[PDB]
Amino acid sequence: AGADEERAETARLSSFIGAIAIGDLVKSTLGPKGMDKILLSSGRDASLMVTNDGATILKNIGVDNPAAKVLVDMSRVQDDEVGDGTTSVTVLAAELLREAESLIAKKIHPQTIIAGWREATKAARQALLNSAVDHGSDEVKFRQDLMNIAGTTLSSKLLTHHKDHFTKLAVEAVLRLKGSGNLEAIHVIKKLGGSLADSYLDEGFLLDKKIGVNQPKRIENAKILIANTGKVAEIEHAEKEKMKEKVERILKHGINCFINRQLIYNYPEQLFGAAGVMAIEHADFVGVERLALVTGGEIASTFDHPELVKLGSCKLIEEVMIGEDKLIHFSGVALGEACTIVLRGATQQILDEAERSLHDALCVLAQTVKDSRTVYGGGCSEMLMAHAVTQLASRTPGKEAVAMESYAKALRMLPTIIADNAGYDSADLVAQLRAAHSEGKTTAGLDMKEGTIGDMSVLGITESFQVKRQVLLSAAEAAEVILRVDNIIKAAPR
Amino acid sequence: AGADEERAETARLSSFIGAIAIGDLVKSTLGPKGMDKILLSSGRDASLMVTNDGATILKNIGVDNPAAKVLVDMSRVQDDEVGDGTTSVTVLAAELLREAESLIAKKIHPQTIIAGWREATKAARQALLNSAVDHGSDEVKFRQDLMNIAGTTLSSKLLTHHKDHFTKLAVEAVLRLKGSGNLEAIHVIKKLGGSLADSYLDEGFLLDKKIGVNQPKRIENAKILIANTGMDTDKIKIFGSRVRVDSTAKVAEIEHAEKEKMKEKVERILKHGINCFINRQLIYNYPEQLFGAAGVMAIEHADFVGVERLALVTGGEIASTFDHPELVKLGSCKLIEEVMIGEDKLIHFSGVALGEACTIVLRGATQQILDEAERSLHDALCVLAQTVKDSRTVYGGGCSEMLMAHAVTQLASRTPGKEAVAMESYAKALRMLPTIIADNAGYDSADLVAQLRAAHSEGKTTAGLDMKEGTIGDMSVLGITESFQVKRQVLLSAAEAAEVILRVDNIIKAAPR
Amino acid sequence: AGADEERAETARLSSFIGAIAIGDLVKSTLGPKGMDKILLSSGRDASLMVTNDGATILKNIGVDNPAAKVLVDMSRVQDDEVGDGTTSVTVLAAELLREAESLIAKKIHPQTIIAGWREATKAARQALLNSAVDHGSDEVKFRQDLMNIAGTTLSSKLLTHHKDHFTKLAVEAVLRLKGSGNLEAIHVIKKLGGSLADSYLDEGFLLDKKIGVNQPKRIENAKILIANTGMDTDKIKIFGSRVRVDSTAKVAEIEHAEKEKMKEKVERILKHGINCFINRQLIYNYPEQLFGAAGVMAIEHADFVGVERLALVTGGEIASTFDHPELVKLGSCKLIEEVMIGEDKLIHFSGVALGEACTIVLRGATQQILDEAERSLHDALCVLAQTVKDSRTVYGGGCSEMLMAHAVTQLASRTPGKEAVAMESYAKALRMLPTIIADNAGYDSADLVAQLRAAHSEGKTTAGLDMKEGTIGDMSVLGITESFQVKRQVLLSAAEAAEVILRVDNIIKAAPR
Amino acid sequence: AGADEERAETARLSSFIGAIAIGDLVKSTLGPKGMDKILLSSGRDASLMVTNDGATILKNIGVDNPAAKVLVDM
Amino acid sequence: AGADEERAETARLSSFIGAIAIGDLVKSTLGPKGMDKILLSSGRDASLMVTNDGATILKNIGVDNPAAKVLVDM
Repeated sequence: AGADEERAETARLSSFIGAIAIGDLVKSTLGPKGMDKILLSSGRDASLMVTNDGATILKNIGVDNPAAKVLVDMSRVQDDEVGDGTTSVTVLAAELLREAESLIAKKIHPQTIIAGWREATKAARQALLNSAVDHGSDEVKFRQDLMNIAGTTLSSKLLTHHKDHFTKLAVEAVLRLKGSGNLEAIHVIKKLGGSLADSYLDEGFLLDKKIGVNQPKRIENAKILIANTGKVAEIEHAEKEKMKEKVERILKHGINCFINRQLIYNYPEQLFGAAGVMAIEHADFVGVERLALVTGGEIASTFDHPELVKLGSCKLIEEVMIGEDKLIHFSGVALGEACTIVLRGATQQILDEAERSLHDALCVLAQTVKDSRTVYGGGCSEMLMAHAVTQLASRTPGKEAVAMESYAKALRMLPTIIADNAGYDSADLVAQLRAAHSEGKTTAGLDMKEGTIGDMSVLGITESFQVKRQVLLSAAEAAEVILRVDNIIKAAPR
Repeated sequence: AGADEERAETARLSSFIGAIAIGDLVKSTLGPKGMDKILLSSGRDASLMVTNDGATILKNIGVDNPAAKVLVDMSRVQDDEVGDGTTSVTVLAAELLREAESLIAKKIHPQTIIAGWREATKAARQALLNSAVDHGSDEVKFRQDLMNIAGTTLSSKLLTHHKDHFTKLAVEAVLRLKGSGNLEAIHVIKKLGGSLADSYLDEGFLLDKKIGVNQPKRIENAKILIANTGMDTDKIKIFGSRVRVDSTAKVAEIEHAEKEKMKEKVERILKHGINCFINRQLIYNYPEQLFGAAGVMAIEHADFVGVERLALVTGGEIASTFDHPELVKLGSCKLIEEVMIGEDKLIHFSGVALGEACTIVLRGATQQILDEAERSLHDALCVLAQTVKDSRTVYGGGCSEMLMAHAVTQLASRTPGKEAVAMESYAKALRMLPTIIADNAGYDSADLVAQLRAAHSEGKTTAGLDMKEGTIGDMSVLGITESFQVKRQVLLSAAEAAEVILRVDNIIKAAPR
Repeated sequence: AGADEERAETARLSSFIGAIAIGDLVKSTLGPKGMDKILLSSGRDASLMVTNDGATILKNIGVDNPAAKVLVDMSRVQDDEVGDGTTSVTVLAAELLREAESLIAKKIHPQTIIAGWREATKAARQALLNSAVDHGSDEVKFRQDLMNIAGTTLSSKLLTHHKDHFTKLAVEAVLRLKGSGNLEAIHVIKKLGGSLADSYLDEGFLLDKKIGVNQPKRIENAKILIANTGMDTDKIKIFGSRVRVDSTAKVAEIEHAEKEKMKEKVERILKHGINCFINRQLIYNYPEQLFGAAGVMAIEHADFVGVERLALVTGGEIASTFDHPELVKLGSCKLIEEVMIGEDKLIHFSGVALGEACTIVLRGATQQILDEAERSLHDALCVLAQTVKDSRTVYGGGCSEMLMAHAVTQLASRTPGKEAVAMESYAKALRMLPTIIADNAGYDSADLVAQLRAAHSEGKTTAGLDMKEGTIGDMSVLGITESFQVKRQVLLSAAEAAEVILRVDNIIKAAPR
Repeated sequence: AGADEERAETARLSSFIGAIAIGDLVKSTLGPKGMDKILLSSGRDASLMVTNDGATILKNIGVDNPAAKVLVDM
Repeated sequence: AGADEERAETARLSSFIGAIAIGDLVKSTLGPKGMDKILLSSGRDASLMVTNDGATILKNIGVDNPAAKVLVDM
């Protein structure tokens, strides 16, 4: 069908509506008492994705007629170099649209106004390296390593009652991660729960498959094999020969485990159990890719593949009881370049937040190593910057000022949101918060447990420095695309 | 009783909409180059009324269901003791409501947020206590009679191409109006004729009526007679019925009786020397022939409002039945004549010895734009009276508003907890006025706000918004000033009811029904 | 009888909806941080009446189909024996209905639950001589006359800027009022002029009518005349007609007859020395000329209600036909004059020998809030009259409510069978009042409930809810107290009204007494 | 401050339309080859009025809501 | 079959409308302070393309009934 005629004010309006609908949903996602969102779609989606991470669910789908899919896409690039903390970039971009009504009031030309975004970009950078912060994050760091940003990032997530402990664990993972490679080979999965620790850290790669109930429970001094490839009587006999080749080569090596990214033939299965060797059927390729760098890998060919052409690391491979369920552990990698992170939880399918909380979590502290720079958490950064930015609008010659001042007041909502969900009155909170920040103590912040304000450093909360520099540059520009575009050329069968 | 149900959120919203709708119409009105709004209504008024005075049009009309009429009514009290200058008070109150949307995000206690009105008590302090206003305004005064505050009121008005001169004329009117004798008897009308002056100053009161084609053109040492009761005769309270009589002989006396009414009017009118008669209603035909021969000019259906002012003017009289002439009536005697003005014919009453009452006649092109002068003039009469004895003023063109805004921002953060949140919101309220003044001048509002703040911050209270310039300049050179009371009264009204109830800042919302 | 078919749960629902709808609107009203109210109507109401006094607005209108008007009607009965302080009785009755939802799960006999209210009679009785209160209220009094409860009634009202001063004035009025008769002859009129004091106390009665432009301005040793029959003479309900006269000559006699009515009025008016004449209805024109020369001030179409109070004031008189002068009329003599009060002119009657009847005049800033003062005075007068006779009052600010709640909690588990479930629920009802009082204050209600209970439990009766502070404080310094009978009657009344709601099949409209 | 309202650009159009309508009717009137115009309207006029002079015809009638009559009077 | 009927002067309008529709999107783009636009579409398109070049975006698509594609082609 052909239709959907919109121009000037109406076209702008479609942009306006997309921003307002998203902001309300992302609005309670910022701060300690964030709300759990669960979202499902038919087909290949699967089942359980319950999303507390605003960036993850938005990126995955593009369900309806209004245009906003592209703005959403932009947040992930931010995510790769830093992302989260709490999802605030979309909210700030959305609130900018409200002033668009005032743009018609200005009744001249919208283009003159958008130059403010460039200026906003400068505003972003002049809100970065001036108006100091923590100056910590020395490296490794026994106490400031975490119990920090993750606690605040986790704050938006309900599981904080036992999860805040989990959060502390995540920086240990980054300490090993830092070095020779980059942000690579990190795999983490939730395993519901039933322990105070709520997580065990694996010295190596995590896997979840089983050949069958029969077979040896444990393997030691394990060699790992990964394979790319999966007179009538003599034909039957020939099958025995495949069995024979597999066993003869296997015993000399001492093979303790076999993993293959595809269907496995039944005959060899009987052999592995008697030998004392555990095999994996249809293991995910991605897990293997991570594993090859870790174990020194090998060359995956035909059955010539064992012995020297393949390298097998030998610390400990076992199936262990994790709180309740069984999960396979590949561990003790000599290289140390790549590692695996394991976490658990209370279990209300809100625990699944950890599946994507973690996606934000993974990038933030890995980043922390690289930055050697961080900022105070609990919204400490936001109030300080807000006090400084209000002055800044007049500081600029013009054009820059109008957009910069509106931007400045935007920061006010974040402190409000952090304590709003906290179970305390936002109004009392916002006023008291500013007095401590304006005073000159950067350590002062939102003490959510307290219900008032306190020393953020004592609590132990800091945010990656990159989250603040990139987010500010990214937010203004992500916001600019929807306001600057009046009339999006299309055709909408739907 | 009945209809229109609103509570909490929805009710707050109705207040919200009323403030935003009024702000846009008043928005074009403020500052040295404003815009004209022209209104036409049905069933109770004659035609197109155009007002550049926000106060004048608002008092007259309650157009629709949303609430705004009560806020509007209050501005009039402001006029009686100060008023006008430029209409800025309504704008400050409206912008207060915008912050309310950000309050729902907080979702708990607007009242806790509200810490600001006590903080805004500060506005009563900071806005109109720092900066030395004005002082002397001696008396009569040669040069300082005008070319200052009246001009600013008018500059915001479009007619300034020629009306700046008109404003200058108005203080001359106030000089005669100063002293002892009350603020009364000032009459002004506009004439459809173009001239450079665009206005004429009369020595007395102007009226537009004539006896008829016959009668003397001009009278001197005139005696003025005003009667409450009409000249018409016949019915009386009891008819006496319509009679028939015993022969043609007695019907004659009835006609004769009519002659007697004619007789009384001339016989004692002559002793007085009566030169002019003014009656507010229908006039009987018989006297009309008599007046022409006598040399007396009478006015048929004279407007009552003109009459009451006229009595103050000539010392007045007691108006009753035909006994009213001679001593019971007092008549001033300089010159009464009918004089053609530009094109139309008008009758001029002048030379009143008492001097308390005077009249101003405006002249113009014949455009709707011309009707603008009527709106500006009303504004001017009120402005000058207040300026002369208030002995206090503030720098105009938004100079006052930017300064206070800088000061109020400091107040936020300085106060510790609870107190800070509303005080900043109150503070941003000053920012929209700078925007309102720039937008109507055709200059980019965004660019203007940034450059404006830097000059005010520096400390020159004189510097403000110059619309002709498109940027910022020295307000004092322009001669743009606002009276102290206009600014002072509004801040208390905004922070009056606001204080004590929900005792603090971010008001109103609905209550019962 | 029988038309509206609603049964059991649906019938209950109509009662249920009426209580919740009224509770939210009245909720703002109860504490020192209350709010004013705006109302809109069509159908002979002509203007918006601002009323935060819950009793006044509820009585005036029966807005919709669900029943509540009879429940509403009853609160006035409370009003003559006290009525105010702050509204609250309606809220408590409403709060009981919401837990009825848990009673459908219970699914038994609504009436069995009702035994709680008979139990509540015990609560009513033991809430008496349990609270611990103030004594005193001697008579007249030195410094406890006010700055107390009237101020609290006012605090819930938006007017408490200028107004709290007005309240202070009201006790002076009550001091003259004491004796046997309780509330006769008390009148209040709003003034539109501006004064910081905002009120003037008249020693007599205030009207607002004038004879005409002429007549002496001031009268001394005044004699007062009141006539039932009008000065006008002619038609009656049997018509003279519009008569027939034979030759015009005889129409003259009718004119002469008019003169005779004038003659009677002047001849005996003079002997008395008549200084003022008050007539409730239309006045005939002929006497009007007479009164001016005589030196007598008369009032045309005086309102009858004003006259009746005035009669008690003067000493009374027998009103009949023109024979009415001298002894059949009793005139009080002090001072009768028309005095301009800063703006709109009024006539002031003063110096009453009786002293029982008095008039209070209010002045203000000039707004909707000013009309509010009329609303506030009505509440102020009633409280003080009650305070002297009761000789007992209780601590305000919800101090009374928390103390009783602590005591009632013990009672529920201790009592036998059906009594236990009933008594426990009644006890929790008291808890909501602390929450409502705190919420309008500007401070957190949740925090407030816990802190409140700890101080009351301890044994300090003085301690209560402090709304401006947001925490618990000492009520006695504040000056908020409630009349002792307000609490006695509410306790007994609340239980009886709630009890009948579940029982009755349908609700609809008013008829009892 | 309201009545029949149109704002800025729409408001401009009402004045804009009145001028274009008058210009075409009057253009044929001018010079050696100008032509006579006749008007007919309902109620309170009669029937055919012909006015060569542009001023005489405009003054006589205020045909519709859009503004132009004040311009015409001058 | 038959829905929209156009002749001579209105035909000019359909042609007129195409020029105004294109001009608003293009004008923002012109000069040192221009803007970027994103188009979704469906079928034989990998993902939304965002084009600053007026020429590139117009060549790639022929969205509707009014005639403008040929003007674009040149």
